[PDB]
Amino acid sequence: MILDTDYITEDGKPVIRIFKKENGEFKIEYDRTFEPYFYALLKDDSAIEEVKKITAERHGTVVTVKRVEKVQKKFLGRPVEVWKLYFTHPQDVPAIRDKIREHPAVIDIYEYDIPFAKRYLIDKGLVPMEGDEELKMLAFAIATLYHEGEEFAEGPILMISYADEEGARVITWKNVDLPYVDVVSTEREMIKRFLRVVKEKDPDVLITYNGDNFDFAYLKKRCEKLGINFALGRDGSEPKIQRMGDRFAVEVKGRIHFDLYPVIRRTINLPTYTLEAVYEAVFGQPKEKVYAEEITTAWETGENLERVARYSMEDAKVTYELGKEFLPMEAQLSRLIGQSLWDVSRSSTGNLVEWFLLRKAYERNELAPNKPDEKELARRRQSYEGGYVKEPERGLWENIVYLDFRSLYPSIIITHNVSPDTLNREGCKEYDVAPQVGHRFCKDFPGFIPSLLGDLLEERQKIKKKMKATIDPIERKLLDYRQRRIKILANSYYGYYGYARARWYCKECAESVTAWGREYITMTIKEIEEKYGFKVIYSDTDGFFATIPGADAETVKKKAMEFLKYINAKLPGALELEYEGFYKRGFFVTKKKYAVIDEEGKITTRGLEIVRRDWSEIAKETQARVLEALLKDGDVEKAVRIVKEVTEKLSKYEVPPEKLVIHIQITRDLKDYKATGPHVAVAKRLAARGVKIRPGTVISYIVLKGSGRIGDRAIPFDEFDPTKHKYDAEYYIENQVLPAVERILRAFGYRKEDLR
DNA sequence: AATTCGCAGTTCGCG
DNA sequence: CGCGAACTGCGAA
Repeated sequence: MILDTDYITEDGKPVIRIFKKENGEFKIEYDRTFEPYFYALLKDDSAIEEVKKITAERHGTVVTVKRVEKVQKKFLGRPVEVWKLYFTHPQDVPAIRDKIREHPAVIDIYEYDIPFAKRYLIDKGLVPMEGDEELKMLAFAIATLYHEGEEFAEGPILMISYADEEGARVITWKNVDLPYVDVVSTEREMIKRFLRVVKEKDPDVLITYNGDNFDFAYLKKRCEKLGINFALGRDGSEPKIQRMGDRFAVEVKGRIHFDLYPVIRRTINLPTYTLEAVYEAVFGQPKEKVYAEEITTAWETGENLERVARYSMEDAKVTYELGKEFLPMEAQLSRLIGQSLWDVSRSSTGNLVEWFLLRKAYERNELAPNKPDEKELARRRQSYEGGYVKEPERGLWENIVYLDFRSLYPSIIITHNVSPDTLNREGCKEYDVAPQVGHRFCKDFPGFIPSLLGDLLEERQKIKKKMKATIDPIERKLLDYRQRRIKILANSYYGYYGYARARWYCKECAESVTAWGREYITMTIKEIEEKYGFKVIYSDTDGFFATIPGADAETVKKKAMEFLKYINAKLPGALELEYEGFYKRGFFVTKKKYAVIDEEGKITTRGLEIVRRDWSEIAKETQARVLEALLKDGDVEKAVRIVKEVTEKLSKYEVPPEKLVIHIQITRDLKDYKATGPHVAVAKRLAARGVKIRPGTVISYIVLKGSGRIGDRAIPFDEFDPTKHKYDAEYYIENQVLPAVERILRAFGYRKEDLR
């Protein structure tokens, strides 16, 4: 099993290192033969003698062009001829590529920005994370001494905790009477002891929660003060810290540093992303939080260090438990994309698709398009029409069926061969013509993207068949993860087409896809209304809710089945309308906001305040309780009673403040805000006392009595003291509870004042 | 750093 | 000095 690749430099030449885990044993394969290269396209071949002579400087060392070779590849499915330019060292290409491009005889250059080690995985057909290998895993966490107004890592680490399959332990340098605490005398001995534990356990994976941006940097700065060689790497090296523009990321060579924080943030939508919140969300059991002020107080008073140790022990143990949950999923993604678990677990959607496409393009001798420069990026910010959204017939409905397309956008890409290499390609026998926008797509041969999509959707079906017949539960679960990653990959091509930073950007493909989608969905609505008597209540992009007014449940279901038989004999290719479910009642609030209840009693809510992080729990919990009264019992008087009780509970100050918190994410540097909302105003108070407010930070505030602007009265919930602070019951009634229930109960005759 | 389509709370500036 | 626009955030698909 391949884990990662990198390269070192020996006597001026690059040496690829392949980190493997084969049959329980860690190994390093070296490859000294791979040469870095990019491609150039010339106005004329004789200019190759001119370009061969171009040189550059790499702080001191003079960079030349090692060797050139003419090659023939396809660019967008068309044959082209370029010059492959080899170099002795990978760091030669950034120092020289701009000089070769700026030549008047060089038209452009291609594949000039592929990192050497990832280039190696692609060119050599290697795939990380394949085969029967258990990785040994170890999670860890630190606890520090914090005082407000000090630099980063001015204060010592107090505890390093770790957990794996054999338990959890805490290393600390005061006496704590707990069986899982090991005591040493100094912070230096504690860090050294933790070095030894990692070197002794020799894990394949190190799991942190936000180690990319706190734990490793803290350890780095302490190890510098204390004079410690921080040698975590299997090759004896120190953690390698790398800037990914805004934040940081940390490699441990020979190991996989699995940081849960970017993984969880990309995988699940939660109101906050504290370790305690993530654990309760994934596992359903509470984790108590101990705050920095308590940790410092306990350390300097020496009182209640047991509580700090237990908190530290639990940090590692839930971090390990979350590692076990999410690592296999990310391993399959790494195996699917063809890049390291380290890389993919920190990659956006667009980067993931692109690395997939670069490997597939290599295997088909397709020269890759370039990322856009500034001129081209500007040109690319024209938008296009999206999915169809019917304005709903607002209110309460009985006996609803939801009908929709099985994978509308990938079905359109497959069926109509929507690809930039088929777009308006002249001289074919057969084309499909996108409605409204007019783009022609050749059908004589499968496009690059359509072919990959077809392969993907077919592999997913073989896996599902293989899961149902396989007898090995670990194989079945890995298979499950792989077909899930494939579904997500396949559903990413559409958005990638319209992504201006994409190498394979194609506004025409993307707007063709949505145009075909609007055609298919609206023709279907028209047919079910005019030929089958249905009333279509609401519809968004690829599906719609419908009923027969005044028909019983079993009529609606059967007439829907018949319509499906009718419409699917008219839908071309892979387009298929499916019976997704029957809902006994549904309430449609606005476009993109509704709730339905199925015959079993389960309620599904979309877009409503219930699903949002920036609404208080008391609002959400109250709206949810209203929706049960209506959907489940059809009981409007109960719904009104529920809201009357809640506004009174707030008015007499008996709602717990924990249900009053509002969560809003900071989305940028704070000086780039043109207008200061309440959450920006709280984040400015906090940042003015040394707390870091990078983008992605979730402000958790509560609104206090007094008045003026909401921002003048907002404080972090951590700062809320129920003996010097009174929350604004009028704000939570007039601006939170009633605004979420009013748009629903307006359908029965109630106004906000009948609800107080 | 996937897309467009959409709702709504806060704040501020203007007749 | 109420109101609309602007900014802002987070949803659906």
